[PDB]
Amino acid sequence: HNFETLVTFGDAYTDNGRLGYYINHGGKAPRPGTMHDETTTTASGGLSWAQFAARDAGATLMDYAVSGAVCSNQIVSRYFDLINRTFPAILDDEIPSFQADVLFKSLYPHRTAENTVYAVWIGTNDLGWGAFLSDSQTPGKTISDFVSCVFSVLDHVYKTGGRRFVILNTVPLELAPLYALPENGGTLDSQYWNTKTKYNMTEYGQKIREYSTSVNTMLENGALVMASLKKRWPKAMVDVFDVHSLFNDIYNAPTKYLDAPHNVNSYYHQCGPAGSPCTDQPGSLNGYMWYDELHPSNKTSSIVARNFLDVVAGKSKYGTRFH
Ligand SMILES: *[C@@H]1O[C@H](CO)[C@@H](O[C@@H]2O[C@H](CO)[C@@H](O[C@@H]3O[C@H](CO[C@H]4O[C@H](CO)[C@@H](O)[C@H](O[C@H]5O[C@H](CO)[C@@H](O)[C@H](O)[C@@H]5O)[C@@H]4O)[C@@H](O)[C@H](O[C@H]4O[C@H](CO)[C@@H](O)[C@H](O)[C@@H]4O)[C@@H]3O)[C@H](O)[C@H]2NC(C)=O)[C@H](O)[C@H]1NC(C)=O
Ligand SMILES: *[C@@H]1O[C@H](CO)[C@@H](O[C@@H]2O[C@H](CO)[C@@H](O)[C@H](O)[C@H]2NC(C)=O)[C@H](O)[C@H]1NC(C)=O
Ligand SMILES: *[C@@H]1O[C@H](CO)[C@@H](O)[C@H](O)[C@H]1NC(C)=O
Repeated sequence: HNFETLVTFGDAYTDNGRLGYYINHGGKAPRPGTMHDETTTTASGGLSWAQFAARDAGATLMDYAVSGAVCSNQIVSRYFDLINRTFPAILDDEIPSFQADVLFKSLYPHRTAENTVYAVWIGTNDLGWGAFLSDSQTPGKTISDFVSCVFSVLDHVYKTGGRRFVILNTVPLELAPLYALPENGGTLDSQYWNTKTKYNMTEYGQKIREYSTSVNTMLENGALVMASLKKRWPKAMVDVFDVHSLFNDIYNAPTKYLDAPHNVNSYYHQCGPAGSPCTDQPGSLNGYMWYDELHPSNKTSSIVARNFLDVVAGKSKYGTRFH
């Protein structure tokens, strides 16, 4: 592997302990020059993709992702009672933490353009219930403004000297049990959407498919325009990792990717809409695409990580490379 350090921005799909730091510190971020304590039990039920990727590459992981995060709280935000403030966002919280940290040799002893890879995986929350899916954003903002936010994340990284960028696109959120119909293994009222069954679930599910696929088109063509034509990031490399297609591939051929029982339309950890009580399914978590109705399992996460390392090597059916 041709990198020593992996720096990640995102939400619970990536978070390896940083929301936990905020909860344990009254809603304060780690002091600059410090990182949160790492956990090996994430929203996946185990390691996140970033942990699998760093461990296989022999790289240091600097994981700024925060469970619950959106790209920009100026676009859309959600209040988190346990910290008495909004869930942290990438531009508002994660990037400012990273901008201060790179000044400390104790955290970044030898960060170069060549030896550090920067990845962003964001949009599951921005496009979902309580955000764009319920038209809860800042009035007038659109999903085009979310896509611009992702490129603004890369601008901030670029200005610190970063040059090797990976955008992970949005998953097929209509196949997450939170958004799927119950006839297809979807939740009834969920801990993440406790009034789901009062809405037209068919219409909301199709809407989130429209939003996710549209964001994915805009991220791929926007990355090519900005990188290759407008030279927005001179001497940078920008990969788009089509994790939407990888998730469709797992869903369509689970005997190729999962252990028994090769389950893609249900979820391992099944909680009532209060968030408790919860029962775990029988069998291995390695037999389930989804740990809960919104979060991919640690097995799915390990598949994302192996394909991510192929994208960074520039040899993936799921990677498109722009410079
Ligand atoms: C909750 O939310 C859901 C999702 O929005 C709502 O369900 C949608 O309702 C609309 C009606 O307003 C449905 O459209 C009708 O669909 C029927 C059946 O065909 C559809 O499904 C077929 C089976 O798979 C599919 O093959 C069809 O596709 C072909 O035909 C359409 C023609 O519309 C064409 O566009 C395609 O290219 C294909 O050739 C189609 O998807 C259909 O018979 C209806 O026809 C009437 O309307 C058309 C105008 O489009 C007109 O030509 C006809 O003369 C006639 O007037 C109409 O298309 C839609 O399928 C539902 N979508 C889903 C995903 O379920 C639901 O109503 C909401 N409920 C509430 C309470 O709000
Ligand atoms: C995902 O996490 C689960 C839960 O920790 C791992 O499975 C456990 O693995 C241990 C050791 O093999 C077993 O004793 C447990 O019975 C397993 N529990 C469950 C719930 O399956 C699993 O190995 C992890 N997978 C990956 C890819 O890391
Ligand atoms: C929560 O934050 C608000 C707004 O910043 C503040 O005024 C209030 O003191 C806080 N409330 C609690 C219960 O901590």
